[PDB]
Amino acid sequence: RYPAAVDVAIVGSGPTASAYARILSEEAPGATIAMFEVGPTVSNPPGAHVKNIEDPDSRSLAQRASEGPGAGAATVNSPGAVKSGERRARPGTYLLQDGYAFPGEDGMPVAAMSSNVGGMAAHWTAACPRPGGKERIPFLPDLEELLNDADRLLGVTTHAFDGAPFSDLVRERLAAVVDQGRTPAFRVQPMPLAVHRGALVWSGSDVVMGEATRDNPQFELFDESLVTRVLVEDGTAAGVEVQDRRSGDTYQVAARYVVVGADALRTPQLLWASGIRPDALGRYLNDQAQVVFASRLRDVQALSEQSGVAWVPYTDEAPFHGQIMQLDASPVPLADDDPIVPGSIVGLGLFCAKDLQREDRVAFDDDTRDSYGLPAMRIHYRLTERDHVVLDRARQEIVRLGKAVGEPLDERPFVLPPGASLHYQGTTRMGETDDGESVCSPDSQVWQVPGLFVAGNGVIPTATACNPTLTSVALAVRGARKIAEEITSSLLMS
Ligand SMILES: Cc1cc2nc3c(=O)[nH]c(=O)nc-3n(C[C@H](O)[C@H](O)[C@H](O)COP(=O)(O)OP(=O)(O)OC[C@H]3O[C@@H](n4cnc5c(N)ncnc54)[C@H](O)[C@@H]3O)c2cc1C
Repeated sequence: RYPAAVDVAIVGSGPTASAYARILSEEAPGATIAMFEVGPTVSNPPGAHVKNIEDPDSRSLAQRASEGPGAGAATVNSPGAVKSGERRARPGTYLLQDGYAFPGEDGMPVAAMSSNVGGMAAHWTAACPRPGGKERIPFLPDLEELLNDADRLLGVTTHAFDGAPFSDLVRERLAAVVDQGRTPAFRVQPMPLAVHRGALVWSGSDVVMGEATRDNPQFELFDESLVTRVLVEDGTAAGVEVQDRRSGDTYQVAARYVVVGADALRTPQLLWASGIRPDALGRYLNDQAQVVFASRLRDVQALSEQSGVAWVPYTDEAPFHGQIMQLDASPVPLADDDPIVPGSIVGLGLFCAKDLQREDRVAFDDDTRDSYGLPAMRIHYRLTERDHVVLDRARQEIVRLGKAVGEPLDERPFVLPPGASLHYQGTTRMGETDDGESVCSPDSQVWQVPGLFVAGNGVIPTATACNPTLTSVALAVRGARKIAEEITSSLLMS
């Protein structure tokens, strides 16, 4: 099934692994690439968003097939289920069965993963804000350029709701309580969204791979392919061990470059199982503390055009990221729509930047194996005093914003359990030097293994509140360009 050797082997098929495939297809066109995804193909073109599947029954099946071992488990698909705090995953995702919490620690009880072609971007709500202040990685002089390139790969736009009736009204009402003393980049503005188009549809990994990857004769995608090991020969990346889930057969695929984009929890898991264990691996894990709310606007009368998505930017002084959105553009069900006046109800979400700690980590136990046969995950996570103060300010701020747009549907703001944001950073984080605090270089290349590159939210080292996918793709673009420059300028061959 698999080639004996390739130039680049890519683990996973989410937007960050898809970014490597795209830039390598554009900038190193002759290079052979094999992408391996453990989950099945659930959409067309491969990795497309499940919400673009018109048939609801076929859409439910695509979501169920994405839930790995939690396929036959009850999910959270209503605002009542979110507020009930039941330890369930949202459709298209699955939770850990054990090792999510430990005594004297908060853990991440609702830490979720997706197993399908396209990763979580086959199920996401495409908010693509830019980082600001201390969120920006300071040692990347080209950060702005890479963020603009990430906008290109995701097809990001801030004008999809320029025809929506309530988008300008929500924006101007939030601006009255947010904008005072802020420079233009930190004022209330439309959220940049990864939305395609024939009505406005969500963008998945299919948009990031694009026609450049799909028309590349040298690229091949293998679904139902579990990468169990990253192979190392002479201290450099040598290939991948891959279990063909359609037969149980385990193969070895040789490669000059190995790119792991397997999400923030499974990327350090695969490195740990391969014997690639630097001291910073899986440490400085950070979730974005999340608070939710809902509000009804004060007026009369697949993706709908109601009020769009408003962005309340993070600042160092007010370290949370806000998003005010129409109910179908929310990462979590927040309210039912108003029957008489539709589009008049908006959801509110605040996400907190974390107080980075070395002891917040994802650890692995070789004595216990998970549903895929890999070392089980142990999550050690705890909110500090500073984290609780910031989360308290976020609960106050979300009420201020909710009252500013209208009449709040709920009396109190609701904090979601740790893991709810689905934005886990820092587990394979980049740094300037190999001091024992970072796993990879500014080009996302693992310090310990030349040729081995990491991808995803785990790469982000800073304390961020904003939705991470756009930044993670921007970092993937820099890593993929280092690979393309090395391949195109090498005297060596395949
Ligand atoms: C409901 C929802 C709403 C969201 N909304 C937003 C939003 O508005 N904005 C935002 O920025 N983020 C949002 N997210 C999060 C976003 O989807 C992720 O940040 C993003 O998908 C991460 O990209 P990734 O490529 O690093 O990893 P993933 O998307 O998680 O993909 C990793 C892939 O690797 C595969 N894989 C893992 N281990 C192996 C292995 N050993 N072998 C082979 N394959 C493997 C997995 O099956 C998976 O498909 C949302 C997510 C959900 C589900």
